[PDB]
Amino acid sequence: GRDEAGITGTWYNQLGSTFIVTAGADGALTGTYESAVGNAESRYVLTGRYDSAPATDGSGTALGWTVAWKNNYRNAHSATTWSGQYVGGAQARINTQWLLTSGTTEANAWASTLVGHDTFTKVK
Amino acid sequence: GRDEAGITGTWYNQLGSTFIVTAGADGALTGTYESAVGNAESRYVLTGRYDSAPATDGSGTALGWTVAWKNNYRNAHSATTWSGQYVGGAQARINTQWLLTSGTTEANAWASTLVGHDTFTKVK
Amino acid sequence: GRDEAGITGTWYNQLGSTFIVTAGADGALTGTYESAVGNAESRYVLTGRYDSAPATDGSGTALGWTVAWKNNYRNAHSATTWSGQYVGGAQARINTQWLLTSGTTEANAWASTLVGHDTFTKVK
Amino acid sequence: GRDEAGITGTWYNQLGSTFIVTAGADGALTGTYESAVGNAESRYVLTGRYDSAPATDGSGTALGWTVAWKNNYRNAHSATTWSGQYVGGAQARINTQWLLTSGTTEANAWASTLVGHDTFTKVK
Ligand SMILES: O=C(CCCC[C@@H]1SC[C@@H]2NC(=O)N[C@@H]21)NCCN(Cc1ccccn1)Cc1ccccn1
Ligand SMILES: O=C(CCCC[C@@H]1SC[C@@H]2NC(=O)N[C@@H]21)NCCN(Cc1ccccn1)Cc1ccccn1
Ligand SMILES: O=C(CCCC[C@@H]1SC[C@@H]2NC(=O)N[C@@H]21)NCCN(Cc1ccccn1)Cc1ccccn1
Ligand SMILES: O=C(CCCC[C@@H]1SC[C@@H]2NC(=O)N[C@@H]21)NCCN(Cc1ccccn1)Cc1ccccn1
Ligand SMILES: [Cu+2]
Ligand SMILES: [Cu+2]
Ligand SMILES: [Cu+2]
Ligand SMILES: [Cu+2]
Ligand SMILES: [Cu+2]
Ligand SMILES: [Cu+2]
Ligand SMILES: [Cu+2]
Ligand SMILES: [Cu+2]
Ligand SMILES: [Cu+2]
Ligand SMILES: [Cu+2]
Ligand SMILES: [Cu+2]
Ligand SMILES: [Cu+2]
Repeated sequence: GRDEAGITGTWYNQLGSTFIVTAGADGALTGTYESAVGNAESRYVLTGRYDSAPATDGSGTALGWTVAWKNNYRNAHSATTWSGQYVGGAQARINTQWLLTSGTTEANAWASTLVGHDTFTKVK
Repeated sequence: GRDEAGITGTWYNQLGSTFIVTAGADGALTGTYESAVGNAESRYVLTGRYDSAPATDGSGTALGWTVAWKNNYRNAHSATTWSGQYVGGAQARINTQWLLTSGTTEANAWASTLVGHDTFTKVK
Repeated sequence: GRDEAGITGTWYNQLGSTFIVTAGADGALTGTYESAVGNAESRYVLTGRYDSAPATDGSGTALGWTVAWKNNYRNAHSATTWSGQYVGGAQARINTQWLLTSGTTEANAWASTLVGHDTFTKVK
Repeated sequence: GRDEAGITGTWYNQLGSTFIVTAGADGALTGTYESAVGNAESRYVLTGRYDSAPATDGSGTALGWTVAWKNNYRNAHSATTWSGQYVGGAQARINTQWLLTSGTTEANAWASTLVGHDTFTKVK
């Protein structure tokens, strides 16, 4: 992976959540997520994918991952996906948008999905 | 997994894309995705998560998954995440919204992400 | 407006909501919206814009509009924007995605915005 | 309008775009938008709505607006809607998410809509 070492590690977003990830040579993302907000406590499993051979023209590295909000402590009957790009450098960043879908009845499905944006950095 | 057997299998969306998934007892989703549209050919690896203990009140089962659009044939320097819910029954469905992020330069990052919605069924 | 007459009128979405709109020659959209779901009763003012000189290559006509969910009956302290395209023909459609933002405290702002998709037709 | 005076004026986002708006007592937003990026030059008409009687519990004020990207100079056959909330104070802000839909053929409609997020301030 061209950015395998740049992506692997601990990241933090603007909410104070902690994203712990390992980037595999094959494009895999594996790790844990701890949300500072919402119906969440402690760590949750995450899995995702990244472009392991990104362009060399200065572009970011596309990636995404999922958390289902069930662990041994809580189950919020919901899943978030983050879709974004890694941008390397002295101030490396992962800039994302996300979709949080909750399980709902059919009558409430129109209101099942929140959208937002998180920026992750190696400090904070 | 309460819906492990309902989710595992081959699904098709309204574009004619093919989503092949296995739901594990631990909440994992693993499989392949073949898109009928865009800069894509043949199968791509996917990974994701689902709620393996959903509510029993008639609500759907939250889930999500990621594809990075690199395989042995092509690399579109992009990743899609689908966030949604599985709804079981004689006409089972997976209803999703998705975010497709491309690696971009910083100057083009404002236009990095497409959004849309796919519905998957067991027929088509 | 090339599609002024095609857009003006009463439309209905998959939820049973009623979208009453007038397209002006200058690109304006004006009318009322009645939602069949959520914290809403009776009609709300809407305003928006459309491309009054669309491409002639078979493409749809881009448009968007806003409703703030305050009227003489209720105030849900929220606003929805629909962004989409009009597609003319015997089965005319307006295909949209939407963002529903609620006023929140700063601590809850991460969960302020719902996303979804509505399809409007001239029948239903 | 409770925030009529707070909203009316000139705002700037993180891209350097200029949002000039008047908030009416009736909930209307009217003004012009100038984008620093994309297929845009000079000012475009905008219209939208805001909650003219927001909650008094510290919550933001919900609002939204639309620009169709046609003016006397250019027509990009597209429309953006911004959905967000105004947050008053010494560092007032309008925090938004947006959907940019382009007119497309049916075959390309899956890729018609970009999503992003802009923050507007009274300085910059
Ligand atoms: O809260 C969660 C799980 C944790 C999500 C944290 C998000 S992920 C994106 C963002 N980035 C982060 O680092 N943290 C946050 N899921 C339900 C969200 N519900 C609302 C909500 C908001 C705040 C508090 C409680 N509920 C929805 C709901 C739908 C139906 C019934 C009930 N509730
Ligand atoms: O096309 C892909 C990969 C395949 C995506 C298929 C999607 S996933 C959601 C939806 N559901 C499906 O089953 N299929 C589709 N990624 C790039 C999208 N580009 C546009 C695009 C659209 C159509 C054709 C070519 N390009 C973006 C781009 C950003 C910068 C430079 C260049 N291109
Ligand atoms: O319900 C509304 C106004 C009507 C929206 C109808 C939408 S517009 C898109 C879609 N298309 C339609 O035709 N109808 C619907 N706004 C608040 C949404 N709240 C959830 C909600 C969902 C269901 C019932 C009550 N609340 C949010 C909330 C955030 C904080 C506190 C409290 N509530
Ligand atoms: O560029 C525009 C109009 C200006 C949008 C500025 C946005 S609004 C949200 C954000 N906030 C701002 O202040 N500025 C920006 N519309 C087309 C976007 N196209 C891509 C694009 C991106 C960059 C340059 C040219 N094209 C799409 C396209 C779809 C089919 C064919 C062709 N093109
Ligand atoms: Cu909740
Ligand atoms: Cu390349
Ligand atoms: Cu972003
Ligand atoms: Cu492309
Ligand atoms: Cu439960
Ligand atoms: Cu949907
Ligand atoms: Cu509500
Ligand atoms: Cu043209
Ligand atoms: Cu759509
Ligand atoms: Cu363009
Ligand atoms: Cu109130
Ligand atoms: Cu935001």
